Amino acid sequence: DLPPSVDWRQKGAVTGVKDQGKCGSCWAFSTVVSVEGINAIRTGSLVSLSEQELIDCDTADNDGCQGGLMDNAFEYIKNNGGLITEAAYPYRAARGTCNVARAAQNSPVVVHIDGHQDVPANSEEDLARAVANQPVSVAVEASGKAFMFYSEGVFTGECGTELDHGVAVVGYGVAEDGKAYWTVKNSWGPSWGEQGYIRVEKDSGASGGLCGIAMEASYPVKTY
Repeated sequence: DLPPSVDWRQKGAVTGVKDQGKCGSCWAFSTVVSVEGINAIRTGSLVSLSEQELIDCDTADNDGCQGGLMDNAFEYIKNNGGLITEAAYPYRAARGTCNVARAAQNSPVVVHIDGHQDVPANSEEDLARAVANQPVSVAVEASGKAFMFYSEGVFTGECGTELDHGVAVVGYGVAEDGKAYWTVKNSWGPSWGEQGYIRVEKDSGASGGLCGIAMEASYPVKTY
């Protein structure tokens, strides 16, 4: 049965909040949250990974600062020997030549994944049980005024489903007023929302989840 509450931050499986800056690299940050998460859960070691590697090297279908998809990124990580650490390949907020090879010369630490799994489309229920096991990458509509200027509390709307931003759900719970919510780690810096996080109403009336949060969710698989 599903736990009534989940917070991977408290379990040491979530790194600090970052700021993607002007670069449209939300997809890379979302991907990293999920990979950092499953690696911590499987090894007990929380390591900060390189969103920059995805931006520079995962170029087959993803398009650097112009956008991308988390599932395409998971595939890249699976087929290209994992993801290197942040320290080895720091974020530049701009796309540059893929240089992880020489970067790994002096900094070899990487995290591997076996692949990824998609949460059945529009299922907040399936999303809940995926979250109960690990952080999950999701897409939402974040261009709306309400979302953009959110500061605190359980975000109830207003927002549609014009998916344009990739983030990650690191947990879920119920507010004191009885409202269920998803704990979403954003990449707009720690001064936005609740220390960089936004609690999006969970199990709302919206078929695919508020802001379309359950429309295109996926997570990485890792075992050993």
